[PDB]
Amino acid sequence: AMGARLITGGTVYTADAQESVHARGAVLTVDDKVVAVGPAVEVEQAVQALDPAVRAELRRLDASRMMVLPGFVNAHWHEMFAMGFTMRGALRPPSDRADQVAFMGGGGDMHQISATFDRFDGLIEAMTEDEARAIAEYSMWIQLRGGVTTLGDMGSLNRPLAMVEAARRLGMRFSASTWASDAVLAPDRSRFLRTRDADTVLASFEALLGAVAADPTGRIRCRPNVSYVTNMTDELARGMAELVERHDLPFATHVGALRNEADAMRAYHGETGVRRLAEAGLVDERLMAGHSAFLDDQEQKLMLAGRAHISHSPGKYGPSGESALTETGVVPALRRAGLDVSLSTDAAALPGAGIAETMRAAWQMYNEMSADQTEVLPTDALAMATRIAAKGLRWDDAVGSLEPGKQADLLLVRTDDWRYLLNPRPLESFLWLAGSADVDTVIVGGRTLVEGGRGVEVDEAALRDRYLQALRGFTTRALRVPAEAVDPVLAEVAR
Amino acid sequence: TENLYFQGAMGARLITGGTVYTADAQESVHARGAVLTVDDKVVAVGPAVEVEQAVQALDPAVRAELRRLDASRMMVLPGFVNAHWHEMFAMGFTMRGALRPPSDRADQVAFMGGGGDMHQISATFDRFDGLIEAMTEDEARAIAEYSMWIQLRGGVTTLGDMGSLNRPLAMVEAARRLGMRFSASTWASDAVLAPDRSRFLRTRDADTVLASFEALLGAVAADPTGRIRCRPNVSYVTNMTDELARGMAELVERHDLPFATHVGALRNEADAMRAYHGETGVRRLAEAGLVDERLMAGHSAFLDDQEQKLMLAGRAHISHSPGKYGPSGESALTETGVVPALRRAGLDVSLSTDAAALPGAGIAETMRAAWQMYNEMSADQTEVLPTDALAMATRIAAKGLRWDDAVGSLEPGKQADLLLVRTDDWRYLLNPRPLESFLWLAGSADVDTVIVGGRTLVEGGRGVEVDEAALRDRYLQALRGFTTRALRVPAEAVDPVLAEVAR
Ligand SMILES: Nc1c(O)cccc1C(=O)O
Ligand SMILES: Nc1c(O)cccc1C(=O)O
Ligand SMILES: [Mg+2]
Ligand SMILES: [Zn+2]
Ligand SMILES: [Zn+2]
Repeated sequence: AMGARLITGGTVYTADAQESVHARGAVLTVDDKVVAVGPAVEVEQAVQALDPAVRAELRRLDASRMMVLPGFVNAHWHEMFAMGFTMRGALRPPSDRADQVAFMGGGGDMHQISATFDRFDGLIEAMTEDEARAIAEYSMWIQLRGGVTTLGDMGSLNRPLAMVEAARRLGMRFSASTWASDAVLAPDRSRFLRTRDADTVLASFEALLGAVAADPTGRIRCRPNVSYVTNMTDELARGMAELVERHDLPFATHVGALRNEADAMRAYHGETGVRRLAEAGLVDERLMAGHSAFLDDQEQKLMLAGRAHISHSPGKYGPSGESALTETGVVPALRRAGLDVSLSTDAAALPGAGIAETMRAAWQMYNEMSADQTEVLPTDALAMATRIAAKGLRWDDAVGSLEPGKQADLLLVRTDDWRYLLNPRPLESFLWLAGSADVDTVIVGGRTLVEGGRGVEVDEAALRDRYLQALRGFTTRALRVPAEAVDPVLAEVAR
Repeated sequence: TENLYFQGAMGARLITGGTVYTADAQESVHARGAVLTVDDKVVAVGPAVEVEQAVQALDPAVRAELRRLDASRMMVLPGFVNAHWHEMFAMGFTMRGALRPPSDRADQVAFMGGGGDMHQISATFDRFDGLIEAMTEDEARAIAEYSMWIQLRGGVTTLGDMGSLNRPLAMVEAARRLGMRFSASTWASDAVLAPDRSRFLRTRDADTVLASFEALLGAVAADPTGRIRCRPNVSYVTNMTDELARGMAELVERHDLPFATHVGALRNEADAMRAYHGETGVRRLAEAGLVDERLMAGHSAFLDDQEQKLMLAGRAHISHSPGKYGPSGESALTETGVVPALRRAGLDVSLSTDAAALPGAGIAETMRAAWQMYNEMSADQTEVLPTDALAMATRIAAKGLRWDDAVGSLEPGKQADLLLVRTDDWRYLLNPRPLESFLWLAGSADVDTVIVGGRTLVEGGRGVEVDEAALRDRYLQALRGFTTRALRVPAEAVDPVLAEVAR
């Protein structure tokens, strides 16, 4: 048991229903849960109400030189670190001058994207259980280090049980998934090609659900996803709808992500993504739609009528050549209309924008588009990365805000340097001039996992070295990159 | 004399083993590169082994005193050239500042937001001369030195004033004391747009404003450091008479100077310009002879096709500040898309921070913003490459400032103005492009070392000669006096905020 902890004296951002901020606020936790949060004097009354033996062992943390946030909920993420040598990765020349528009850039290479997604099952099968565990634990550590206390898999190039084991070892919360692709859009065909049977794909998810059902930690859940609506048969869509109704689960997919998606969907499936999801019964409160910007008026109305959720990743669109913010403006418009919209990192094969970077991006970019410095307030960017993300993941019963009865998941950020001087809004200074590396302390269920920007039980150097060994094996064996190209890069690593 | 500020010659320095970004004309990047400097200048830059050959060619006495810096765990950048900045820290209590409630929930669209409150902006700018006069020499010195220190700390080695609420000679003295380079200016507003009037109100004589700039130019003509230049500006085309515009054109031709102003900054600007001046900003500048190669235009996004053609024909320069538009409620990137379009058409476009009264986005944050935002708008990850974002904050900015003779790139004969950033942590692991990792996950505070003219001013993220706590405390004392006396904020509101400061 973690017993009682009092974190007192800092600026506390709650992300509660009123987006409450407490200057010189305090948080009292007992075991895994928040018990009191508000002005220091009010929380001191809760301290006096503790069991005497619990009060005797109270851990008092003077956070007067810090800001307190809820733990970040990154509900749209992919484990892709196994592709570090090949995907925008380690073998590129140092000069960027010859870079080309490719993959998700220029409206999207829909054939290449579809084929790449349909290859995941084969590559996951080729990865060893040991490689999967080493790569997952390092990849998920990097999320935790940047303040992500609850992480959502929306389809990973890794083994689901390896990622569950990594989350268990790290102490973070994880919504696990399985890879789901049962169709490919091929250049030499006028219609989708079925690549595997929907019932087998659904059985893979049911096997994961069976494996994590008996989790006693409260830190492991699961959520089925479809990779991308291009790679989704009507049978897979209807099967997902039946599965999430039967098990009372959330559902996630990627839809309306790219300019070129709608034409490819009409050519290969006869209908666009949101309308295909709607026909299957998937456009409802359970849906987290990744990106979801290339929607016509009817699809926007389906999302609003269904009270579906959009996860937006404005920190990473430009470097991918994606245009899911400004080309249509649909996601900010649906948010203004009162659709739930959260912020997520998406992912790549090397470290990219974290939640802190994504919060800055939304604050800058949504506000500039509308000439309105109030459209996304800093506290809105925080809500979008905590409470609203937890609601989309159906984990807001336990996480996403600092309120009595919720899990004691919180971050401390130091505010005593030049960036924060004279600002009564330390979260604003954090969005101007700080990021993932400025997360100092990470607490999950009352347990400190990160302190002073260092792992408490995590050995960062040990996780890194096991990840690099695993990456070497997978890259040379499964991706067939010559050892002659890999080993000199690993020899360069600053240990 | 220079000796008042710093003493001694820097001799030879070899910075070797890191990834070196030159921002030279070829945007050259050297993995395991090196930079050899002698006194104030770069002598050689390239692969470590090639630069070692240049070390062997040094004068023996110079080689005997060579300082070798192991940059193997670092990235080397040119010093940032922030050519569009304002000293505004005197307004820390009033401008999106220290007296706001901690909750942001009641914030309103105001000032620059919602297309721009053109009357309020114009009136605010025209009040600067009175507030600068009200500021004491001691207040000006303390506020300038801390404000400009924060720029230097974030890797700005060359800073351009485009109109400050501070005393010009106080900012020049601050730059001399800090060891950085500075393009000084003077405040220039001779018109205001008032609600109850059919044309602009002339608020002072153009010759007064011109004389103020000529006095600064006279004061810094005698500068022996090579670190101080000056450039006249007009605050904003709203606050500019035809007489001031023509006087500025005559002055920059006679003295062979660059010129800067703000134009096409806001949706509501064009209608206000037509209502009060009979013509929009770029066309008024063009009529005065100011749309030419000397011009650095701040923001410059709300331009019609004819105004875009005037800028291209004149080969003018735009300084863009995409890191800070959203928090001001500005729309100078996406509403028109003009600045990325002019860049694609071959106009010189640089990146700058603009400024506010408290720390905001620095150059590192602005480079990330351009990389994300220009590329997302075009669905093109190659429109602004990371090395383009660096060029826009170094060499191209120096060209717009007319300082590219000496700064903005690591090339033989240019000034030894360099940054080091540590690249040994998780953010950079396996990336052969550390600048890309820096744009993803780092910023101003990750600048480790700052060298100007071969002299280390910042090392391990700390001032070498700067007393950080002392600069801060002098700034806070100066801010207290100015805020209570000149801005008439009650001491009862100011003192509790100063009592809260964490020392
Ligand atoms: N980023 C994506 C995109 O542009 C299209 C389809 C899927 C994704 C993704 O986030 O996996
Ligand atoms: N940011 C500005 C604006 O929006 C209008 C006019 C001037 C400025 C400025 O940068 O000073
Ligand atoms: Mg509008
Ligand atoms: Zn995704
Ligand atoms: Zn400006």
